[PDB]
Amino acid sequence: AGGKVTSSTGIAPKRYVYYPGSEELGPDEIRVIACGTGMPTARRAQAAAAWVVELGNGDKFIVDIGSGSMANIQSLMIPANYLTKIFLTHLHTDHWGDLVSMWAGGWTAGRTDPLEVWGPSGSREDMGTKYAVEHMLKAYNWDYMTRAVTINPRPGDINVHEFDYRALNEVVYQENGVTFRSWPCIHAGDGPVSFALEWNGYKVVFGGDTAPNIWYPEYAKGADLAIHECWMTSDQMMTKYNQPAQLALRINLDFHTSAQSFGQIMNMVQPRHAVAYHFFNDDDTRYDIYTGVRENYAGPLSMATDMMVWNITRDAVTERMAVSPDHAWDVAGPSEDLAPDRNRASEYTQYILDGRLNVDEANAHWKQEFMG
Amino acid sequence: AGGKVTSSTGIAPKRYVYYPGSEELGPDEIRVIACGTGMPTARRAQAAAAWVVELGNGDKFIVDIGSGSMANIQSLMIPANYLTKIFLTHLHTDHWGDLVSMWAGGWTAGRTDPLEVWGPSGSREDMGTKYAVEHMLKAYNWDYMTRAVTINPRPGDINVHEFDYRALNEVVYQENGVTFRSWPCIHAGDGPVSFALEWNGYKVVFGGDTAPNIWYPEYAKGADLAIHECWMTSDQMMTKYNQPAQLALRINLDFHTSAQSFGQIMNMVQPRHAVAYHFFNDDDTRYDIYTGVRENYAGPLSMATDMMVWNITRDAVTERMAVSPDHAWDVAGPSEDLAPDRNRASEYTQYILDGRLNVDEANAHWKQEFMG
Amino acid sequence: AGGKVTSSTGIAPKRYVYYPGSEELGPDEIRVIACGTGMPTARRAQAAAAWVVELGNGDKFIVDIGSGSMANIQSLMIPANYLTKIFLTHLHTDHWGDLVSMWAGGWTAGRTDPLEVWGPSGSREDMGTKYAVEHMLKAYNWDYMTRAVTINPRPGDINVHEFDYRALNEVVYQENGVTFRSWPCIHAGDGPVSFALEWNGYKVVFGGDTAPNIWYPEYAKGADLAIHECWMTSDQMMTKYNQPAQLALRINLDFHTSAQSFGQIMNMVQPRHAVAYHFFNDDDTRYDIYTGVRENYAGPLSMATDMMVWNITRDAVTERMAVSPDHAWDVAGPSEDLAPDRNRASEYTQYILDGRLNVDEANAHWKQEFMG
Amino acid sequence: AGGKVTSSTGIAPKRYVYYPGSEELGPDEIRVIACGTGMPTARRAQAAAAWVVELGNGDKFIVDIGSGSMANIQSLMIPANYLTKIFLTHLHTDHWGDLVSMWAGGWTAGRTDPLEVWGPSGSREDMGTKYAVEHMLKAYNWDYMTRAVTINPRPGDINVHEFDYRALNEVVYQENGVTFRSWPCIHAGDGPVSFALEWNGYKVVFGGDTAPNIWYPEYAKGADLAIHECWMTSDQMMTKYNQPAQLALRINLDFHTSAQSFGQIMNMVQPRHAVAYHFFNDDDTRYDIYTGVRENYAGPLSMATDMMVWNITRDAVTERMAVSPDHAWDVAGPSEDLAPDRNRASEYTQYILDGRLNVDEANAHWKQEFMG
Ligand SMILES: [Zn+2]
Ligand SMILES: [Zn+2]
Ligand SMILES: [Zn+2]
Ligand SMILES: [Zn+2]
Ligand SMILES: [Zn+2]
Ligand SMILES: [Zn+2]
Ligand SMILES: [Zn+2]
Ligand SMILES: [Zn+2]
Repeated sequence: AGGKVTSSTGIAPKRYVYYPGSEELGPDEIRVIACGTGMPTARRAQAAAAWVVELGNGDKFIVDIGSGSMANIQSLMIPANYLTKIFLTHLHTDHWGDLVSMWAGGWTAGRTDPLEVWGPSGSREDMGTKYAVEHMLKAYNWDYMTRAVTINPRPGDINVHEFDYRALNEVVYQENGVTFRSWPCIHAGDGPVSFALEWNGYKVVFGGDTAPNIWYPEYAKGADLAIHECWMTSDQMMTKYNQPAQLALRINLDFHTSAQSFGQIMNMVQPRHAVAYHFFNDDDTRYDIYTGVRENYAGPLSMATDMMVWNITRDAVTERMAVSPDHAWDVAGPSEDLAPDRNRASEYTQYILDGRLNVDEANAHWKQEFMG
Repeated sequence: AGGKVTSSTGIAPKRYVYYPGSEELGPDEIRVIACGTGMPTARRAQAAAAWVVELGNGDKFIVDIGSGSMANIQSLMIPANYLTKIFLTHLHTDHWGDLVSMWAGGWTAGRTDPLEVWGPSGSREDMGTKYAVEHMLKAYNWDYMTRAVTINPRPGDINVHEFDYRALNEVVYQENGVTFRSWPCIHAGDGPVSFALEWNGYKVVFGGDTAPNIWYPEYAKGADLAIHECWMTSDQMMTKYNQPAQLALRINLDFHTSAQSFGQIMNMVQPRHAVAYHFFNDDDTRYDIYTGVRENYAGPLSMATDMMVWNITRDAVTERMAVSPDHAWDVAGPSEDLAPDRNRASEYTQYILDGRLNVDEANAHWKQEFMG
Repeated sequence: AGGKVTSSTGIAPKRYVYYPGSEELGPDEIRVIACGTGMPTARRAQAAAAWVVELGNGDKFIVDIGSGSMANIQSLMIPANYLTKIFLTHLHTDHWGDLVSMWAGGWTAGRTDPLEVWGPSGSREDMGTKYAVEHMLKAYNWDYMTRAVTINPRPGDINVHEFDYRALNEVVYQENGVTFRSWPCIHAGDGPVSFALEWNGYKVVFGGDTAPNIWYPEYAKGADLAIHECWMTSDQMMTKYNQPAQLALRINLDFHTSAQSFGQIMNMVQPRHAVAYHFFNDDDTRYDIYTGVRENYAGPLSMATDMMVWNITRDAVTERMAVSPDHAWDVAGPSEDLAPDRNRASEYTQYILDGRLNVDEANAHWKQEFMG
Repeated sequence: AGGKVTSSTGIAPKRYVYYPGSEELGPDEIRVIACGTGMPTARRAQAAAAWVVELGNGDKFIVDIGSGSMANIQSLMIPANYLTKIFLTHLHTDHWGDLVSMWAGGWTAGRTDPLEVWGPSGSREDMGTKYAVEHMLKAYNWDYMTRAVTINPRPGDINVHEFDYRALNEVVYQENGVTFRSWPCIHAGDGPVSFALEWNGYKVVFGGDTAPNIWYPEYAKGADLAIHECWMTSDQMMTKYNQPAQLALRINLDFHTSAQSFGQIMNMVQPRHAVAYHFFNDDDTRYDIYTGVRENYAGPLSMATDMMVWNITRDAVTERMAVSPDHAWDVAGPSEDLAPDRNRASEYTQYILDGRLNVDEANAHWKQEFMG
């Protein structure tokens, strides 16, 4: 498996797994990594929805950042200043839960620009991304104010770009030859959308969560890589969540897209490669779901799980697994100093500061040796 | 290792590893489970700070619920109805970022009561826990309002019991034989605290985070299990983060509790069992840290890592590892069918519901089999 | 998922995963664990062929013991003395490579009786199991003679029971109500067999390796669990091993059991549950293999991987995953240590023993402590 | 951690973890990878002893290849043809058990030269390496003869280079500027040795198994990297193995090198870097072991676990962890395909070949698509 090794001290070429940080991206390539593929129920094996998209022009995007995903994203050895741009298909906790962790973690880890978030309005102010993000920041104001005492705060801001959820395949981002468009989904209530990213001839479709709708088939047409929700079977709804037969049946018809519906939709879309996700990918779930999709779609397919990666070039769409460090550490980028802000009041009172215990004796040993 | 196996078809007794869900609790026993031991920087091997405490009387508590920790908590096979009470030492994202995830995932998973959260206050309203949780609930307002359309809102509420962060060893909860007391910490700004849980003649202390202070050695005195921050060394600060010397030296004296200070602190407390946590536990960091500690403390000592477990009994404090499923699933409890509040208006508009794709034909085949 | 949890302090019942050591086996139940499911090529995710069978009368067998399987087998927390009987289907390294590690490690793990091994003859003496095992013992002469000086050597014998490979469904074992029959396979050269195991109404078939043959369909009919080889596709052969199309094609017609053949065979067998094994079980191989099998067979099917477990009952064959410890240990049994025979030659010379380093000093301190 | 990333589309330099196959080895550099560090008891976390050594001139060696190590070795993505040279410290199963798996597996994976094995003599013929490997090949004669029908048999040979175990730091290998030397150990009986590899001013010492002895401290002196056995504590011996107090005490005195002894030894040796191995490396064992060593040794130290890697250069010896695929595959090297031999009698008799099942019908669908 992999490319043929040509030399003893050389590098293994065309490696059968993706090792994050070890492969150059070419000018006419896209790399998409599934950093979370699962549910609102947590599990170590699948974080919640998150995709990282790296373009050969050097731009990098996050689409969705669900609870748990930060640990996958941080294992990619991408410096935090390259991952400042985040798109949210909707405001379920399992699609934006780890935004806080990107915001706060990315900032101790040396981001120097503000985060930029694109996401959808709702049917009124208090159901859209602008309201959501603004209150999150208040939610974590203790965290914000104490951190800002010691680190310039400009990177701790979040610039939100709220776009109209109702719009039909309209542009919501356009920069440096890259376009994002959105269109709506039908999912729990008004707000959710799907994105399409266009760049240098490629189209990548990030479906989000949805019951089957008429817009995705139209606007995802011809994607190089098309991602869509694909639910666990009604038989698995009974075994796993002990649901009555009637409610089990409805889930795969009213509330969610079934594997059979996914098959029809990808049959319509005709992409170079489809990707089913948002189901628990276990040894006793995955096969029936595959078979349901194959009822109606015959083309290249990926059954998504965490750390799956696609390389999109002219000639091919290649699925591999990424093998990344469990004991991850932040990795530094080329960015430099921002001089801390002198105009920040301490959030300590003298009362607390008087509580300090004397520990000079116990530390004098290591403290002495270290000062060489 | 473990108890002598005596039967061919029986059950291995007193197992060398803890299998969650497999052992009964007994009326004089406490079980403490580290569900996160890490840093604000995320990592598959270490979720951020979380602790689960199950008591002999059937009571359960989460102390801290940092980002990523839910996946570990979920692998315990404890029904969502039994973990409704959560205690926060401080408002840093790595000590309550997964609250939203408990709140949202638990509610979907049939939790029937509201979550209950105790946390400190700050030097003013916008720096304390009641303000944080209030704005957290607004942050996830879309999620709340849409889920509340098909599920009774009562489990979606969160009752916040704020307490004065300045109080010295005062009682903050008192129920069913169980007491918690708080005292202050010295950590980034006013607000952060430690807890001591007292029950049935047991005392268990949760340090949260702090620089060494005079309050912990006093009020933690003779704990069965005492938990305190223990930071990485200054040589490791220079190697892992590329800190210059002066700054690395100070991280361990002014901002954080060094291993040498932790030992001193535990030499004072004289507990049954001491736990160091809040450092990246790796094959190249851990040993120098345990050796800084032993300089000043020689009692029993745990170097915590995720899914480590302590059994408190009269005879001993026993450390084991937990071996849980990575492919976790929610596990049902006793609690009943609490019905939808049918007055709740839908959150869809007709403009969205109007885009449903027709998928009758595609689903006809499996619809028919499942019905018959 | 799993069974309804009924008390805070008690035990979760009918658990969705099998924790080895934590469940009783009932007088009318079979438990089959896959301890290896892989190939002649090694891999942490899949050891080579090995099967553990625990019967409700308290009998235990290993059918095959391929290279790498001991780590999985030793995670079952089964005492070494319960695992003395071993059936080999054939003599490829991936089916008996770990015999020696059972022999040696098991002996130090406690085993007190001889290992006992059943396996087939070949077309001449030097192609059979007696020759094989006897020469393996000579290969490890040094380890055996040196270990025997210190102990009674009885547990280091291996008694081999060779049976004719040509025989059609004849009994090779019959003890305590358990029967085993064998019949032939077509696989590399004369000698490999498949086993049927019968006890208390149940029938479990261990197919081993084989190109498709007339004996399996006949003698495997009506098995509770039928295990058979099921190969990787010809596309995957060209993709992963760079086979030119012609050779890739015949790999699936001449030499191995194709997925479609597997389906045809299990079609004729009509087991309660069929098991496919012996392929690399990766996110990018298993779907085309499953689909191959479903062309021709629609009864219950398992796609094996390591640590899969089947519980067999009158009412059901249930598939679970086992969750067992990676940091496994020797677990002590009832078996009691027997008296040696003061009559074996030492294997040291004095030239060697006169090289001992004087370490008295460096060991004095911890010595002093330990004599408490 | 790691080098600073300089570009969006570029490769992370000096990565904080080692991804096998991804790094060029410099002309004046050695890379040593621990592919097993455990015991004769099997465990997923710790294969039995195995070291892979890669030199900057393109030469590679395996020192020990114990049970279970092959899965780790195979994850390194080195073509079988580059790892034909194997050095055995001694003839315990946990040091050469997986030799049969290198032999068979690498042959079916396009190794085209014979394996070359160096190992010690014993006090008489039947306690040496030559005898041992001769009988290992006979033990697996069914596998050997059936394979040589279809694959050229040359690479199925093992040339054994036996050397005198008694020799005191004498060359046993010399080639292309690379020297291995051996000296005796005291372990179980006469035969075991330790090795030193010398090349290009570097010295790496592979301890093997031994009670403390006068030879290692003298001949390992000034090693760039030195490896020695470091046994579990006597207390851990009573907890984990239930050894009575006196038995547990002599184990660390007469039979093994205690951690305190390790430390004295390394204090004499003064290696640029020391490495302890051959203990179960667990959260509840490692710490006291490390404390043991530091009683007497203060220099750089690693506590070996599986997939740890050392880079040795002129400036530094760096420890890192290797992160490699669990789902491993053979990778092909540059070599010339070896044509078989037709003068090889089949190992099939017609009696078995007459048993083939016809499967043209079940296979006709996929057959047709695949041929076009
Ligand atoms: Zn959603
Ligand atoms: Zn979702
Ligand atoms: Zn904090
Ligand atoms: Zn913290
Ligand atoms: Zn075979
Ligand atoms: Zn095989
Ligand atoms: Zn040995
Ligand atoms: Zn050994």
